[PDB]
Amino acid sequence: KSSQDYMNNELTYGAHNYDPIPVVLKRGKGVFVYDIEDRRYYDFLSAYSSVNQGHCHPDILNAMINQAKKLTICSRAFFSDSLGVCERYLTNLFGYDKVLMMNTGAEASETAYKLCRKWGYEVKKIPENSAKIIVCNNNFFVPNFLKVPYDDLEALEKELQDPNVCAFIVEPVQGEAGVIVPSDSYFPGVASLCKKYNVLFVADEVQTGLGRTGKLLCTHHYGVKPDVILLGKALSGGHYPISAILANDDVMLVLKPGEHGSTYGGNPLAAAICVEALKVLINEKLCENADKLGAPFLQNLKEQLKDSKVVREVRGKGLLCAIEFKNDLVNVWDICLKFKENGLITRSVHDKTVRLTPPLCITKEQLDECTEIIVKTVKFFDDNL
Amino acid sequence: KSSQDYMNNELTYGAHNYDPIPVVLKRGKGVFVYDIEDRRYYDFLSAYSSVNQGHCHPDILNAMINQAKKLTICSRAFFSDSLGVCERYLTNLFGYDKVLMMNTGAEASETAYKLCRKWGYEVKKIPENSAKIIVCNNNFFVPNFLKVPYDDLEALEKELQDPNVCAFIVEPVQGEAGVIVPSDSYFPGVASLCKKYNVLFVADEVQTGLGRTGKLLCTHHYGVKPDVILLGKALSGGHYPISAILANDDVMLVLKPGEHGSTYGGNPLAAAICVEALKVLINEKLCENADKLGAPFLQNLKEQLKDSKVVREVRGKGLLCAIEFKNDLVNVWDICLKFKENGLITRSVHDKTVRLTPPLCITKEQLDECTEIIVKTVKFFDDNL
Repeated sequence: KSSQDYMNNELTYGAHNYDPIPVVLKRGKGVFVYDIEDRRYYDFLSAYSSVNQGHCHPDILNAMINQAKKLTICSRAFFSDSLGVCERYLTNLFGYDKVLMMNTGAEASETAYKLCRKWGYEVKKIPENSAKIIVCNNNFFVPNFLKVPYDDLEALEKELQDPNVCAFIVEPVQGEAGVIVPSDSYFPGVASLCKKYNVLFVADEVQTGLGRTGKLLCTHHYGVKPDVILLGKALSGGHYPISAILANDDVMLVLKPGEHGSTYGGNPLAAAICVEALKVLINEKLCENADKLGAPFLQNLKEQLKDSKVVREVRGKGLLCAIEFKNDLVNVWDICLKFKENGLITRSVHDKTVRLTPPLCITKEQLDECTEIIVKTVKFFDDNL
Repeated sequence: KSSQDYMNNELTYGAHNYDPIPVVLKRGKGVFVYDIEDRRYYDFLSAYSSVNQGHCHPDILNAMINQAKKLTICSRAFFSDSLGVCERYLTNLFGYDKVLMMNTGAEASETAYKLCRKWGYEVKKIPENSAKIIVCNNNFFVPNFLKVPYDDLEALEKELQDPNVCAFIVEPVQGEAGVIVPSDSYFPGVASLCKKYNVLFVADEVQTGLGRTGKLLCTHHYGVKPDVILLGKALSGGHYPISAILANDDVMLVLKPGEHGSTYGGNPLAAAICVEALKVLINEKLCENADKLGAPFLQNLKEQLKDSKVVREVRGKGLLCAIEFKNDLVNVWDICLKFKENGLITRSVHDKTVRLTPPLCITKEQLDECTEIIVKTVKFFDDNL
């Protein structure tokens, strides 16, 4: 069959709740994916950083098969051997007392909200049912969520005044908003306003962490250490849904042994995959590679596109990059379709921004080729407006 | 490294949000698990029906390795080949137009709420922001839910009167409430009251389906066909978090292509695992085995415990079984600890009920042994009051 047989098939038997680019993948390896007709593309989404280590990494697969032969799941009604090995590994690596393993990024957010509010009541003695969490505006009305603009220390402290605030949950760079990088001063001041007003400084590193911006934690760029870290995506090198919350004893122990719905969270298979996925990231110096290739690539891109009419701005840090377009001049869906035609696949957030986030095992020669591709694709829309 | 060592390690590095029975598993295979000290136990939880096919089923592992070598994840920004194969397979199997793949049971519930309400507004023309969902009381306050007692057709129709009701979401047997089986009349009448008042009849089969009670869908016992089915757990034979919603075009097409958050949902690896996990269930006649061994086991158990002072009731259907205890006479945690000591592991829900749900590949000789174990365990407590 053809790519078109697959797409019609999904249209008949699957819900229509997603709107994918019309490409049908059957294989991935490192920085490349391959469609039904055996065309090859650079993957510039990386499944939103799940494959920082590259597609189908053999070491991760190996750790997977090994654990899967032994035991894939017992519930949280019992202990497994693998979970605690993972927990010890992660806490030591990142320097936190404790970790809580879950499946999805959404689970990690929701559990973080609960953790923050419960620390609010137990430790900060906030009045009942009124613990407030501060989040940023465009990225991360809804009750007891106070919204402030990103990268605005003034508006933040203004909200920290409220004694009922238990936490500020924030991304080191805003992903969904279109890759918004903060001013260098911001986070050093976030750490201060938070330490000052006795507020949990929670860093959402589900996308930004694990090498994406050059470091294990993007916050390490700003030389701050958050009270609470959220991790996900690359935790598994894409082989399994895994997420985690890291925190010290004073916050984590606020959670009590309770009766929770059944889960895959903390299962033995995920635990083994997670350790190996981070070992691969580290042993292969993938954070370093992204830290080296990143800024050059971004600057070189900013240079070659400086005269483009349709480009509004090139943004990024490490290999977390994006191009924002003037959506009054071009349709961004069409830009993505053109990238695809040109051998590079990615997707647009909102109406304006295209994500540029390749697996971190990419070589400089490959990034040069991808630069050609990006320039040629933008050129097309410039030549034809 | 002793079990004790594993448990202390988890206590130091992991959150204390769960309260497991003190057994540390390192291996599972079919109906058995094995701890650090190589003791063997019958698994009578089955990770809440995730391992209906038994632990570490080699066919499922095989389908997993095969797909994992090719591609584990691209996001929903693109198409994969594997997803549509899975969707076609499931819709045909269960007889619904469409399916929507997700990761967790909780995701399936939340998505079901949105699906129901959106059908409420689009099709049933319910006024905005006021679509109401009927759930049952002990098992499944909050905005836009209406709670009725389980197995009560009167209280149900009373609530169906409200024109703003879009759906009734209900379990074929109540799990969390302690395995509550409905009167044979109930579901045939649920199907009627629902068809009559123009209300979505949504069956939550996340625990009850896929052979657990003898059939692919427990509702098949009552000869009704729900408008919407929720599936999970055994969908993957415990190798991966997978859940699904099945529904026909008139309901499913209510969800439109959108900018949804990054997901593992519908990833190629889950899709391949899911098809094979159901193939194994069906090729091995696991539904049939549970349908055969189930009632005998339950009746024989009801008989051998008829004179017990601590036992309140034996309940079940197929291999979805439970013993409720008089919590005024015994501590149910201690009962579980004693089961463990006796070679069978399980857990208690609430203060009263112990879950009895072995993998469905269990043999009659095995169930006879387990019967001895359950009787001897209950004997221990009886001999002491």
